[PDB]
Amino acid sequence: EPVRLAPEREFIKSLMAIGKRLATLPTKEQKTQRLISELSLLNHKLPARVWLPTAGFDHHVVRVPHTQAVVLNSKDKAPYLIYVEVLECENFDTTSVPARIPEEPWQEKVRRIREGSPYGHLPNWRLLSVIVKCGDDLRQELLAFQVLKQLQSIWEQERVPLWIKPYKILVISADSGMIEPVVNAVSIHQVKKQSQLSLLDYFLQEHGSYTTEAFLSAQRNFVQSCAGYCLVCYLLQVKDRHNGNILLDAEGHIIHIDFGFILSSSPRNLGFETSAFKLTTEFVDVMGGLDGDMFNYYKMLMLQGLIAARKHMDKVVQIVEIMQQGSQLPCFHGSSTIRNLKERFHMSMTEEQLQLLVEQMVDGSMRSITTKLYDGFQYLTNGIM
Ligand SMILES: [Mg+2]
Repeated sequence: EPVRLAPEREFIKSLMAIGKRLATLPTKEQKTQRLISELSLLNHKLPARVWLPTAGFDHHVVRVPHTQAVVLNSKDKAPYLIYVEVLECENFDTTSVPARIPEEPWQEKVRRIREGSPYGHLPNWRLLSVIVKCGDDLRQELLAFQVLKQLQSIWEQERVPLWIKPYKILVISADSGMIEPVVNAVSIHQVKKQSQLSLLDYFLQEHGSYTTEAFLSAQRNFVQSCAGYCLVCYLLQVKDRHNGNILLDAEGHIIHIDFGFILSSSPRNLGFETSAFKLTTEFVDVMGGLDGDMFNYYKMLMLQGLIAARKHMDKVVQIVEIMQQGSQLPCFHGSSTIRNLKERFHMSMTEEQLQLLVEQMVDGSMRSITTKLYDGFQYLTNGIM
């Protein structure tokens, strides 16, 4: 029997249809209750010869634990997060559909679902997640995803140990799609709110003291991820960066999410910023302060990462142009979007000039640091300090 597409279509469309019925309800509480009923229905039809395209490995969907889903706000087109149980197979075109079996860290959720699930005992059992957004255009997020993948490939090609975490995007319709969330990480906001610690203090408690391998490793990951996302934010002009859309994983990396405002997305800021990526006192303290080795490493990585990116600029630029041809999104605004993008690769600069540029940009990213208001007055008065 050949792989049929109608089952998959109807599966994807059922997840979308569920959102339309959620949209009829005013409050999260009510949407949540509705969602539980909806997912129960879904399981009548499972297991089936259907898949989550975001898995990136062959598998069949066996179960959607109806109690574990989450509505994410009270908006008219409110997204919802589902957990989806699958059984991995090697060969999908030749594997038959699994037989049915009768009836807050990620790690905890994986544990509780596995124990409640009739399939949880299977060695090929895997839990995936998706956020279904049945009334949002994700083509900009998809563009970002594509650019991030390309930069990752570039940095690997050029042996630059920058670290980012692209997260998978599916564009369904013009104003609908799905996202695989980054699961093994919590927002900085929440890390701070719960622990009531500074990031430095959190690392010292969570990983270890200054002389521990664990601290040094976490610090390295933080620096490598900060540098990666600094270049991402600059090249793509990602806006709206706050502690709610920066996550921290258990290894010490940061992960930026929600690339809503990118490139020429309105509104433009009026504060002469090079980037919306800002390097706070808290961040710098993690890196051992302004004259730390790890801060110097951060600036070296930014230089090498930018050297690498411009060496392969066309690969990045093509992705953007293809998207711009294919559709007219908010992030585009005629020829200038591409022009401005190309200029941010600084093709005309020598490496000495790039290094001076990186010092300037890094200094720029720290403008909001309180010390900077204190010790900047030589630029605003005839005093030399
Ligand atoms: Mg002066």
